[PDB]
Amino acid sequence: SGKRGLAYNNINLLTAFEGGPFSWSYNWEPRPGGYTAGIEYVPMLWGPRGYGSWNADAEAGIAAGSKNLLAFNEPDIASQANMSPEAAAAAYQKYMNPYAARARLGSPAVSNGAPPKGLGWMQGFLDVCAGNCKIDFLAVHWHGPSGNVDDFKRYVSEAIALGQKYGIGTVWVTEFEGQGDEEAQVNFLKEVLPWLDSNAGVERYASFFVDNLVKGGALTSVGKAYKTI
Ligand SMILES: OC[C@H]1O[C@@H](O)[C@H](O)[C@@H](O)[C@@H]1O
Repeated sequence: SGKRGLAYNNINLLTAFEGGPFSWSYNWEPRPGGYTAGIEYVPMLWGPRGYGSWNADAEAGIAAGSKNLLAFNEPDIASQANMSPEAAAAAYQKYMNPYAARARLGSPAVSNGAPPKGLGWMQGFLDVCAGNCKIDFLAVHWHGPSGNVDDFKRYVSEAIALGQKYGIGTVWVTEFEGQGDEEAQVNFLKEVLPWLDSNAGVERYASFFVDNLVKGGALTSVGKAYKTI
C-alpha cells in the first residue's frame, strides 16, 4: 500500500481513479497540466528538449510539495531520449545534482531491452557517473507478453541488485505492461501487484498507463483490476 502510481497524458482521465489506493502521479512532462488534490505530482526532465525551462519547472514542482524528481525517459532507445551513457552522466550532474538538498533524485529510466540497452545502458551510465551522480533511486521499465511474468520478476530483482551494488537502496518501476488481451492483462496484474507490494526493494510503481485503462470515462476491466487488487 502507498506504492501504486498514476502515469497520464490527459489529466482529466485521473477522475475515474479518484478514491483508489494511489499516492503519486507523473505525465512524462515537467509540469502537471492541472491540479489533483491529495496526490504527489513528480516532475520529469524527459531529455535535452527540456534543458531550457528545467530550473523553473523544478522550482515550481518542489514549491507545490513534491519530494522527488525524475531524470531522462528511455535514453537507451532511439525513438525516446536517445542519449549515450557518457552524455547522460554529464547532463545528470548539470540538471539533477543541483536540486539534491531539496528533493530525492531518480535515475534515467531504462527499457527492458537486451544489454547494451536496458540495464546494460544503466551500467554504462553508473560507470561514467563514477560516483559523481547523486541518485536516491533507480527508475526502470518492463514491457512484454503477459506470459513472461518470470522474466518481469527476474528484471525487477536484477535492477534492485544493481542499485544495491552502487548504494542506491530502492527502485521505482515507472512503467510496466503485461501485454495481451484483457483476460491476459488482468491475470498479469493478479500475479505481479501483490508481489510488488510485498517486495521491500520496490518503493513505487505505475502500470502503463492511465489513458489506456479508461474508455470514455469508465475504467476497463484492466483499470478496475489496477484499482481493486
Ligand atoms: O503515451 C505515453 C507517453 O509515452 C512515452 O513513451 C512518451 O515518452 C511520452 O512523451 C508519452 O506521453
